[PDB]
Amino acid sequence: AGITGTWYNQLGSTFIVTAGADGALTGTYESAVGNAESRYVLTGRYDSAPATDGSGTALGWTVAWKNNYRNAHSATTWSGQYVGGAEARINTQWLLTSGTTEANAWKSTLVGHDTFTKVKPS
Amino acid sequence: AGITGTWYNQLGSTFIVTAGADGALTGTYESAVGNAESRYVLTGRYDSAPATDGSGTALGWTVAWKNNYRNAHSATTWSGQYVGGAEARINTQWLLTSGTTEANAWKSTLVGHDTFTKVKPS
Amino acid sequence: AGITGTWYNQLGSTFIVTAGADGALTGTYESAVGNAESRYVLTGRYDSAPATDGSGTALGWTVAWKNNYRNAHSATTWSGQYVGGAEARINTQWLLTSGTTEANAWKSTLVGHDTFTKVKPS
Amino acid sequence: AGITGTWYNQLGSTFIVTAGADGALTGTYESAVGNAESRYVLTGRYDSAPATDGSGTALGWTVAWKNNYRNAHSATTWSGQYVGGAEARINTQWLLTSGTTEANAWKSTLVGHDTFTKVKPS
Repeated sequence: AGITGTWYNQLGSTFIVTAGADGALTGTYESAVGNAESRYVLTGRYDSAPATDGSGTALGWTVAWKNNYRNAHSATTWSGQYVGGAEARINTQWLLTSGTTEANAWKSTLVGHDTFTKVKPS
Repeated sequence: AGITGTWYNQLGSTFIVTAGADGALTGTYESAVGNAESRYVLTGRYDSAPATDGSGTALGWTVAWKNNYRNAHSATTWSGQYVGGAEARINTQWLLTSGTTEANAWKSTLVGHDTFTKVKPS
Repeated sequence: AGITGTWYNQLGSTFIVTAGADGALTGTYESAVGNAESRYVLTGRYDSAPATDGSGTALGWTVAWKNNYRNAHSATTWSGQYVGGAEARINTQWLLTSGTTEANAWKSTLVGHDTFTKVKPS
Repeated sequence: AGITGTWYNQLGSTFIVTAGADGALTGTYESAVGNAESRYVLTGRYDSAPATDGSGTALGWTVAWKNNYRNAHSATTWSGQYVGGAEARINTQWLLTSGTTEANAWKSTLVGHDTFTKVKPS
């Protein structure tokens, strides 16, 4: 239940997600903090029966960077865990793969990390 | 879709996926070929209008490792691209995050790569 | 050299490095509290003539986790860039590979990130 | 020592390394099939007392992509393990960080993998 809702990364990106009872993640990712042409479908999965020993809840999701307005020919996956409580966060690593020719495939995939919180960053 | 169908990685895993018209990926991932207790839901996204310059098709998907037989409290995301043709492949990089305590979060995420082909490996 | 000297990550590790004139990094990495038994040799390379247009200085280094007190049969590489100024930092992503059997090689490599600053975290 | 010597990746890059008695890696990396302009210093570390249970030998090294001829303002770290025997290999994953502005730091780091063998590929 703690996953469903709006999350903000450290750079101002926004995503809104619904965590389904059986493990589905569905929602929208906005690469800005207020822009229509910047909204993309996201889908993912999470552990719907996490451990109760204080461990985080494992999850992942994907955004393909095509919407009705733009197509970057690329897709980002986020892999991480949800941690609940007063300082709730989703801590993630991500991979962003661009469609490339075979010659350029070696440089097709960027890697980074995002920390999502329930409140916007300053 | 050249994407819709069954794919095998180089280690004995398989997945079956349907690529929807507007960019959905839906299917099942089987970590051990010939073992239905190792089948898990997969969901993801792909570029439904890739570039016309011979570039690959960017995609990503997630598997949370919970089914009726197992809960590993973990999730893997695969990020990559599909290349069509006689030697069709999905070339990926993946991130496997386990739910952990805060103290153990530094070692929560494994990284690797998978190459999927339409035919089983050796 | 803005790189030469002592750096602290976000979690209580320290390293001291000398940046040589032509691009060598040499020094010691201490994973712990100020625990001498957690000190390890580090070696790496950096760009000794970075672009002077506000770009960071690319660098990388390796620690093999063997010293006189410990052998974890593993090694971490950090890849990142140095950013100078009042809020100087070395922003990195790392890969930690453990020696494994072939059967376990798929889970041999952890991935994460470290931000190093010239002052200790709170 | 089985690490010392010449290794070839899957794409026609070459490196020559000396594994020192107490864990040093020193050598040269050539990204091409031949050419002094494409040769760069490498330095790293390896586990000089690996397990004897059939496990690989953990290692890592860095190449900063500056030599007397070229400067790409970037550096690659390889993290992996050496496996000896009739099919000796060094199995790695790598991170390539480019110096960037702060605005572009999110896309500073590429990730991939290399498999090195003692004999050239195709």
